Amino acid sequence: SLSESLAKYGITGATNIVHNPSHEELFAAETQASLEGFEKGTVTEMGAVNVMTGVYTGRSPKDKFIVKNEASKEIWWTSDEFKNDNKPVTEEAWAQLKALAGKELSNKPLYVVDLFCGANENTRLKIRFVMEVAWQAHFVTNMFIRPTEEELKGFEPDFVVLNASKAKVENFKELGLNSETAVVFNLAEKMQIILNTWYGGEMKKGMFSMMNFYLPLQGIAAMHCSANTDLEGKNTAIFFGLSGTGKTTLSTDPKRLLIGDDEHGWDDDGVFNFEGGCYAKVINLSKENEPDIWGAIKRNALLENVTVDANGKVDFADKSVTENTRVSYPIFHIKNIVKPVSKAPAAKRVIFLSADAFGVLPPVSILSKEQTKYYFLSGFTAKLAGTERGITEPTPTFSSCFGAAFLTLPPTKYAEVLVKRMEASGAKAYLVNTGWNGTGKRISIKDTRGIIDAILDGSIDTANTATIPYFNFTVPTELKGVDTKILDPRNTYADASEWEVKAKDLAERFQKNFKKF
Ligand SMILES: Nc1ncnc2c1ncn2[C@@H]1O[C@H](COP(=O)(O)OP(=O)(O)OP(=O)(O)O)[C@@H](O)[C@H]1O
Ligand SMILES: [Mg+2]
Ligand SMILES: [Mn+2]
Repeated sequence: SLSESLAKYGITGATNIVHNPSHEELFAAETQASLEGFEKGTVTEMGAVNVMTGVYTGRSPKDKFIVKNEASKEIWWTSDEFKNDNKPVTEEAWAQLKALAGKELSNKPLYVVDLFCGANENTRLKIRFVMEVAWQAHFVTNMFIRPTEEELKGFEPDFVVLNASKAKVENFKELGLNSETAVVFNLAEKMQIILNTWYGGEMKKGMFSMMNFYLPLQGIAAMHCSANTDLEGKNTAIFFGLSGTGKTTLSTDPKRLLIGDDEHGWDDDGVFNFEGGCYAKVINLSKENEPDIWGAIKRNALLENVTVDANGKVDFADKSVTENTRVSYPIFHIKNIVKPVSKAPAAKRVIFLSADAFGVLPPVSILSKEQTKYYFLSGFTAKLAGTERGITEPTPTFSSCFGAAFLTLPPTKYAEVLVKRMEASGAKAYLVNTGWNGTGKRISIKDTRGIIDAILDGSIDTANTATIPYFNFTVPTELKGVDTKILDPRNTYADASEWEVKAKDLAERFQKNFKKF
């Protein structure tokens, strides 16, 4: 049965098959002393197992490709006019890549995990993961929605994901690839192959990209955002933001119930999470500053690339190798969460998080209808903390919809459905700088949380306002529980002219960039 299914994926001769392993079975497997290299798992003092993934400490967008065929006719392909990560490959290259992954996973012990991507049955995807490494199976078990034993019976996948990280593409040049690493998608065969990259995120972001294709085509918005509700479970709020800009951090609120922190859909019913866990950043983590994440880090959680010594002591501050240290864990490792299903009513507040490394954007701007669409499409922010391989220092960028690297349809399609939903729920939008200002340092988290509070409780709705030049941003002149001085981007500069010259330049950059739409 299962072996016959694997055969169709090109995998044969399996010596043992573990189907949806439990957490305890995963722990024992991960802690076996004979595990070599990137497969080795170390038990930390936190009680959770930690693994290292070498140089693959972030996504590999340059190695992401989509097979060009009838099934991917609607893919938002890359072009000189509008460059993106959707690079095309041929069926001929695919057969060879697939065969490569198949051979790698053949004749050996394998893990097969059947999961759900999407909290709603009417739009979810059934994913079957196949891998030879125990912690990899643990990673998907934490990040995806876990089906009951009944639902596993007769489980028929909609998408197959073959993780063949141990294999590499040496002849990538002749196959039209970019390097020995490869993350390819075939919508005809509905399969994802992972070759030569051990980064955990490749296992969740691939299907996220697929959900970003099917959902919008059904009028359902697919969003790179975190989302929570009040303690009553109403007044849903969503936080859009590029990798490492604040979604997880700011959605973490004691006065809120967490829906999800990274991937969400917005249908007729409301906002729902695609995942069953959180893949949080842990750099500089401390029990005092991040109680929840810290408490979530225990057995069954999986630390990734954190510094651990002999005694199993962890140094969450070491970023020498990477500042994109992570940890995945079932969402139920967090106390304040929406249940029994990660879904809630339509959002009332939509927040666009932007890490402006230019120090031009004010801490918070109250956006108009036109501005809401405009800044959502522009997605101005910055690639940071090694979320993508190669990016070390803050790099200004225009990532459409604050998640361009995961967009499989034109950004306008995402904006279209988002506005549609916002209009129906009467949601208001805001642009929040989680980046830098005149001080050359990032805006204080204390003030940012204070701004988030004013947005969620309506305080900002009646706050005194002023207009910021060039962008014509409407900003509050003051807010309770917020440092007044920072509200105006100009106040942290010795000479206002410094900000002006930068604001003027940034403004036209927007103008030129928006032309590609
Ligand atoms: N004002 C601020 N607001 C939010 N985060 C801030 C701020 N200043 C600094 N930070 C830091 O920026 C980082 C944001 O990380 P977070 O995990 O929230 O990113 P994310 O949007 O969830 O990324 P991903 O989608 O990659 O998971 C944290 O390390 C946080 O401490
Ligand atoms: Mg996050
Ligand atoms: Mn993300």
